[PDB]
Amino acid sequence: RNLLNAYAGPNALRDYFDPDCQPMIPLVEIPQSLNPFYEDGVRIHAKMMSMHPSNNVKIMPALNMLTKEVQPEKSKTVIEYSSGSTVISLALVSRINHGINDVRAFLSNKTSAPKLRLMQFFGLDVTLFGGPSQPAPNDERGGIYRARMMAREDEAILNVDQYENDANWQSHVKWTGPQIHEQLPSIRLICAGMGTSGTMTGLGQYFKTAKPSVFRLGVCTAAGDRVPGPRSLALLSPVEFPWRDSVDAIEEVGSKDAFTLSLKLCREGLICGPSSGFNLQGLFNYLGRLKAAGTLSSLAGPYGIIDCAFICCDLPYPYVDEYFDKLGDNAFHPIRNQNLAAVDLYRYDEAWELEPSSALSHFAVLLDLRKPEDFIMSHIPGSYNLPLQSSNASTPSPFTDAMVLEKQWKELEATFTLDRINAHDLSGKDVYILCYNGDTARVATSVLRAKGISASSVKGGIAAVRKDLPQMQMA
Amino acid sequence: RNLLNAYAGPNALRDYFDPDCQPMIPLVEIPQSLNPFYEDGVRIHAKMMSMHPSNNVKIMPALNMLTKEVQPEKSKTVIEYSSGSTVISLALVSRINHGINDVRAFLSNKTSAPKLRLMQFFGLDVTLFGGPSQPAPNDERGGIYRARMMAREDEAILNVDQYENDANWQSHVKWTGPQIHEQLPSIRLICAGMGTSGTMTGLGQYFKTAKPSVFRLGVCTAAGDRVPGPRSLALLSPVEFPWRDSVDAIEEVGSKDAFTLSLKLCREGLICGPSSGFNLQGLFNYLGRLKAAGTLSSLAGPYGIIDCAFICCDLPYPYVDEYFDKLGDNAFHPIRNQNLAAVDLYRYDEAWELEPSSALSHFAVLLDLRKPEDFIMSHIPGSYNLPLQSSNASTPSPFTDAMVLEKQWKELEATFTLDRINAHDLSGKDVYILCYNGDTARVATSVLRAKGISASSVKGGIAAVRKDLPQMQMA
Amino acid sequence: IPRNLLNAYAGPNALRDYFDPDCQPMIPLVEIPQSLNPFYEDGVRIHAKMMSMHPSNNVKIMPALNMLTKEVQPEKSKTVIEYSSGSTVISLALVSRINHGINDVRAFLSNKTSAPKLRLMQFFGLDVTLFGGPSQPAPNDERGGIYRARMMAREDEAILNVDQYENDANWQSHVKWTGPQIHEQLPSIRLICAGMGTSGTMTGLGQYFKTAKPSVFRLGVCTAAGDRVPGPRSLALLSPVEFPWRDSVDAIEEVGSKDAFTLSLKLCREGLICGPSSGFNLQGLFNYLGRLKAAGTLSSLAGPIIDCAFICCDLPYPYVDEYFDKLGDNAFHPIRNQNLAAVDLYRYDEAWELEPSSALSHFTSSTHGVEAVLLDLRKPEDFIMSHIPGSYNLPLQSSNASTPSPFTDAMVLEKQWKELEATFTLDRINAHDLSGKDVYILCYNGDTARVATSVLRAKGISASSVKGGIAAVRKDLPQMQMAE
Amino acid sequence: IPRNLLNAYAGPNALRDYFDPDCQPMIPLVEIPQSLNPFYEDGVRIHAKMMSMHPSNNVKIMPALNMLTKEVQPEKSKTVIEYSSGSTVISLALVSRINHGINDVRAFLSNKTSAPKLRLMQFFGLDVTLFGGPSQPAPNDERGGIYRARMMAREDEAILNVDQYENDANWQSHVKWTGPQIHEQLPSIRLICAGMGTSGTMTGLGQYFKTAKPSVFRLGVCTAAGDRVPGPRSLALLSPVEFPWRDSVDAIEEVGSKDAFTLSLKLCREGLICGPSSGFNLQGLFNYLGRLKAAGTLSSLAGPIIDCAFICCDLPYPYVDEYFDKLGDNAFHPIRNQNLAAVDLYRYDEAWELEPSSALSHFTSSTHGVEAVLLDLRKPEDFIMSHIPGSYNLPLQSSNASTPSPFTDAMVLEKQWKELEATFTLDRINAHDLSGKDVYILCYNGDTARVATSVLRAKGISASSVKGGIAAVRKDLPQMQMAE
Repeated sequence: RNLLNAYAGPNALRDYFDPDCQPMIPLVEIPQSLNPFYEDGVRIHAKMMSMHPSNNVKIMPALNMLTKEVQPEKSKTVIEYSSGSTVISLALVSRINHGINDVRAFLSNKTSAPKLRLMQFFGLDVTLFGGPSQPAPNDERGGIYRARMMAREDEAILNVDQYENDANWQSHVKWTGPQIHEQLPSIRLICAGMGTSGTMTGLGQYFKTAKPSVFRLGVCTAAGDRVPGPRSLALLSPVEFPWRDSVDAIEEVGSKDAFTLSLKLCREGLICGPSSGFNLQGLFNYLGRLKAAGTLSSLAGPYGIIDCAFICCDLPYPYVDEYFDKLGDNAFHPIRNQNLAAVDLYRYDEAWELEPSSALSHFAVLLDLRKPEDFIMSHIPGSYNLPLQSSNASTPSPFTDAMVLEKQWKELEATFTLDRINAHDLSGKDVYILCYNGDTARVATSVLRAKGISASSVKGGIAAVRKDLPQMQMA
Repeated sequence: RNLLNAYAGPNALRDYFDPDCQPMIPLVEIPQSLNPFYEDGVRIHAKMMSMHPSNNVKIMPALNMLTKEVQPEKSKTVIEYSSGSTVISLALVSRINHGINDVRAFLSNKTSAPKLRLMQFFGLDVTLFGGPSQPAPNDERGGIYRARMMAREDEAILNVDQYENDANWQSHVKWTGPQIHEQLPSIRLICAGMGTSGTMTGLGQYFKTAKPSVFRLGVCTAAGDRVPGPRSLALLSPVEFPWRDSVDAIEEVGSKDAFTLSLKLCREGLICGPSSGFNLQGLFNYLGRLKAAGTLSSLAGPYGIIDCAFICCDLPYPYVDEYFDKLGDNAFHPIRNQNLAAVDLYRYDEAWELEPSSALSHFAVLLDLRKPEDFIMSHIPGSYNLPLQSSNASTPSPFTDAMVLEKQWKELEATFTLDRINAHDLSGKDVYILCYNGDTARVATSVLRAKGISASSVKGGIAAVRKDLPQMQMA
Repeated sequence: IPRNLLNAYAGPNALRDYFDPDCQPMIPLVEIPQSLNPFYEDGVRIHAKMMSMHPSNNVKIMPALNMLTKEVQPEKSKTVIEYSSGSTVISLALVSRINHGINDVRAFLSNKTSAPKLRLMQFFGLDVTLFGGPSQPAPNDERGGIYRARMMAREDEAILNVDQYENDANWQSHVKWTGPQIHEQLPSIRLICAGMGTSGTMTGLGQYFKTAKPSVFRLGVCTAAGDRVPGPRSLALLSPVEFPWRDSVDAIEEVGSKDAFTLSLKLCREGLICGPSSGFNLQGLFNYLGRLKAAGTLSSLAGPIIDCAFICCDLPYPYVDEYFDKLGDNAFHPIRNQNLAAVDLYRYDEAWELEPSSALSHFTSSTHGVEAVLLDLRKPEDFIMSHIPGSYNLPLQSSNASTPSPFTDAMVLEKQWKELEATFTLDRINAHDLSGKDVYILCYNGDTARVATSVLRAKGISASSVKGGIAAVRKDLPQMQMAE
Repeated sequence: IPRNLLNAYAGPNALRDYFDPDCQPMIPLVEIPQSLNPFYEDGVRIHAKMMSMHPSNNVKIMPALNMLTKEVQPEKSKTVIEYSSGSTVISLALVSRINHGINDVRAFLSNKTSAPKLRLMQFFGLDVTLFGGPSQPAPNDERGGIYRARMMAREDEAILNVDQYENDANWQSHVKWTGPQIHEQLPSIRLICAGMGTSGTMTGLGQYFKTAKPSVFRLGVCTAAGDRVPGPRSLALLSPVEFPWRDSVDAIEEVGSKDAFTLSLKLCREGLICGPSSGFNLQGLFNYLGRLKAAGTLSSLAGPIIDCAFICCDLPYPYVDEYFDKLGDNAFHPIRNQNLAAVDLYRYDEAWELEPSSALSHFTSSTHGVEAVLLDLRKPEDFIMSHIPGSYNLPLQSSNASTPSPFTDAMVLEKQWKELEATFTLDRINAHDLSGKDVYILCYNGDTARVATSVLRAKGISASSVKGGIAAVRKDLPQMQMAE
């Protein structure tokens, strides 16, 4: 393995993605505050497959299937139906290891728009498919069957078919398994959610021979629910992988618990996606079933601790919006001064704000935003008055009160229409804004600059020019 | 260092985030196809700070500043103004290392909504601030000044102040520097974009003493432009860090090139955010300036190769929408069958589709969606006819043609109104749908189930019942 | 002097004589009933001069006739231009063609004139030009339309502007016709009342009665300062005019618009069809009589009874919408079946309703697939039990076996017509290929089937209903008969 | 026999005698001009019976009078109910109160009756009930309103339904009045023409003239199958009625609606103000005369000239909007300044325009901060050069020193009024604290300042303008004088 984690040469990217060459995928024990069975002697370790450079667990099937199925100088296009993770990993490995840039992605039409934009981001050619979002591999109307049929014709087209290619689950027998066993020699239970079942079958078949005492717990999505990644128990019946020989028990977990635990994991420091909390909740449901039955101590080793390892599949960033939909507004701190998110949209440049000596030197027109009676009493000679209802002498600063910033910016935007700008002939000349303290003036310069007017504000407003330049006659 | 990358015990998360305990942050040489100076003997290596478990470069200042500034049993709240990355890293370290769950985030009101939702995701208390999105630390109206002033009162409130705390740039002297030098002993040039300038100052001050021959290149945002992370040269004038002694040259890069190079890096396998392409473009601009001047060979070592290292700061996932706004629709493959993204929104369950023997056994009402003249000629006795304009005998399958799926699902949704459902008394009984081939029927069962009707389809439609059940009289 | 005793006008000058106030019968004068005269017990009799009963329907025909007769130059005048509120220039257009053969009549109006009233000018063939600024400008306001109209007739020798606001022939027409008619129609007159807009009507009545029977009281009426009613004007806007109206009135009353429309509404329902300025004139008379009665000097107007005459200026038909805006829901009976006003919008033909034997014969004569279809709107289970072979079942939740006729219950017709419109979308019409075929509608009720024909016919579908529901064709259905 | 020679009606029965066709002058008969008679050269004279000139304004007053006189039972009849298209039940309400003191008149109408016509029934005090189904149902259609109205009078002893569709007193009223009047008004009559809705008018004219002068041709007019005009009906819907209309007509013409409105529009502009069914009747006469003239048998109608009389049924005022929908842009003069119809919506008072010395004295008398403000609408640089001390500068791009008066250019008024409305938002009104103060407007032009006063006054701001622009106050500004 690369001890320095430094990769150079013409094959740096190849070795960087190589599971045997890179450091082993991190295995981190979760904190005690998140483990409700800690006092019972249960230790839960998270295999952060999201910490692979590809950021998803699908890089192991993708690496193994492409190495096995691709034909040199005979494969020019890769097609695959996926829920997102596999086709991203295929897109990267096809270019890094096989020099193939034509990767076509088949996804359900009901997949979220952020998930869809992420597919285009990685250079994928996406085709949407109606009907079931998770079609059976033998459904002739689903993308899995269509991708496999498009690969039989045009021999350059390759469909590795993650749903029924043995190289899928064999990748976890080759890498994911032999890492957890060495990282956790005292492992008593391995847990993984089943999408294609490749992860769980690989882990289950490996631990079937290596340390047969390890309990193998699979997690499926509850009937009628949906979690990105795994599938329901009904959708796992037709699959031909030996998952029935790779599991010792099955748990069913819903989507609300999955997103809840995923959120709890990310704030602890283990940044992982919804299916990771899905897998952890499945482990919680089984551990509580033995504790309720009093048989939890049967999984313990010579020392009373029970070492459990569960898979964390990907990062939660593409799913962040789904958390707010599935979970309530609780467990999310509301945004303070939320109204500002749509009422101060334009940029501010510190070069627009000038000292009174610098502004009056150029004098080009000068605009005064104070009240008309305050303007009559005293103002800079030669300046135009343009009052505002939201701004008087006693008005608090815009940047100290969220509402008056909402009022002043709106009134400034509504005041500087195309007719009023030409009414003062502001177009094509340097405009200087004057205020009481300069804060309203700086908000005004952010409105005018976005409209093409070369506006500038005087820091301190009329209060600064009187003290900095006492000799200038107000009149 | 943890050779196995396995972390157990009560301090597993602490050691997992520890830069000295974890494996060194990966340093990967970029492919030749992305290096336009490869033939000139230039080798560019990417320091993937995004590969830290916190996924951003700000974990080094956050770790170092919190260790230095926090007071045990005296600090209960952490407040900080940031562009996003720092306050995420502060939120995690405050809980992992200091048991502080009250972290308040000050951000500009003009930061994108996905970036804002990510702040709430990590458990942050966000306050929006108007005015400049990147305020000067001495701007009394900006969040940097306000956070520092709120920390002087209520001594439990802590503001580490990344913009003027020396522990910021010192963190990269302690970790980021001593890793790149060991990972790349032949390094000739180090490159980093300057936001708080902590990364570049740390790298510049370290290489100032360790291997003084290394050229130190800083990158700033072009005037008037904006890149998430770095700042402009104008905003770096007032900062008190010794960045002017840590750089040997300055480059200015715009936002379009930043997002373009970041996109090119992600598809190569180096998944990093916009500021990473921003830093790489700065290196390209300086290398091309020496090649145009013919002085590029002055940076070469004994062997003709020039080893350059540049920082990759974070992941591009929170910025994915900004790529489509900044970059054109080119370099993005358009979504095929895009119309399906809003015209087949409801789920399909394989249990709803039944064989003809299973459906006619229950018979509860039976619905036939064929044309009325096709229904008159032959239909299942006892069934109601409900024709559709978008479906006749010659109509292609919905799942084979995107437009007819758009037509049939719409007509089905428009047909099964509340009045028509009660007109056929479909409420409270098992409804079975009949079609020509069963495809339109399965689209109909996805419309009715979402409306509360326990609908089911017959696979093969009327064509299957006649062959599977020949003895049933049609009439 | 002699008037048409047959009210029959023939020859080439039939139109000229028909509009002549000397040829035609006198403008009718009618005593209002006691139910509208609150002072009838006090001995006052109030008579209405129905100027609206002239062939032109407005009081403005008298000055239009007199001004044009005076100002027009035959063989030389070819264009008439006048600024008015609406009634004057209509009367000018009629007279310009009838008496002078002039068709180029241009109307200068305010830009704030209501859209219904603007179309009425176009209806009578007027050339309307809108003028910004005050709708009722002073005659010397050089911005207003009164001044420019007077200058365009000065600038050109062929353009004529009679100027109703400054021409003496305006009020002189009432000294010639309206006054003498009322005097002869009511010799015992003791008070004459009229509103003042141009003041022409009141100045004429006041100047004539000043010498002819000087004992008659002359009572003008002006609109209150805040109000405005069509026709007259307020006292403020009566200051610039040069007509001797102050010498024509003995007192002036101010009346609001609500009282004007209210009383004008009460006059039409009595049989005296007249517009808002008519109730405006009568209200001024009521106010002066009431103030005089409360003070006890009501006997001062009498001779030995008090006969009062007031002017009714035009018809209310152009103003109908204004009555509902200015008056309340009271004195207006609400619509009994208001909901039906937007739920049966389409027509019926009676020929669409066919006898059962006739309809079923047409459906069977034509081919069932290509030429004609039959729609059965009953429940699906009833349709399965018995139906006409070859018909399509389109059930409606609105109709049942016990549902009464939709034309006997307003809500049933509303619900049935709504569902019929909601079910017969163009997608469903094409789904059954109803386009271009003869459609026959069978239902439980049969009256519901007629509603279906109206809905289907309005879209282009040649639909027909079977008279009587499923009951009329029970003799033709053996399956239905055997289930009894 | 004797008619009111003074057209003056007094006493307690003034309304009764005013509506009496025997007391009042005969309904006028007027020969249409040659410009409207295409066969005038052939020796035909066409006369219009202006039934619209009755005090009720519609032909339906004759059957309403006769039916109620026959059917009403004094001291016993207290409610009148009738299904009609609109004109009949209005005439019933007037007669029910005038002749019988009955105010409970309920009108059964179709739900498809236009909203303007529905308000006209409420205007005359009718109780309107809408009926779904066919708007013109057969009298024996038990769903329609004709049948239920006839049964409600059968069910109750106090409810009366005269039933214009089946009562002989309908057509008998024209044997009594309309026929004899036309016969005496036109003794040489050789053809009588009228449309058929209830067929009462034509049956009456046809039955009377059948015995009185049997040589007169009787020509009915029906609406074409596809068209419909208010009043008459098509031949198809004339089948169920029991009136002897076939024995009353010698020929029947069919006329479309477009020709009806077109000819009716040509009759009003000639001075014969009449509605669409009147041009409908005249078009049927033109068609029969033209067909007869082309065949060469036009001389067959003559005696030794051909005198033809046709019925004019009502006034066009309720139908004005329909004319623009059915007719084209031709024969309608367009509005000259159409753009101004929505860009100067508010009024002016003339008192708002003050002389320069008067306005500046008011502004200086009151306190400048609390009581009054002055707005200067000139350019900012001109305001800086010279202005009234204490005034606020609100420049307008629309106005300049050389810009003409907005009331002399329609686009200038449009732009200036738009910007004035666009600049004087309630934010700007509060920003200058204009609320509750006397506002004085100074501008380059002064006429532009009046537009500002109209805009400001309509919102609640007590604004006034200085007569004359900056030129009228140049003598009061020393700085301006010294810059010359």
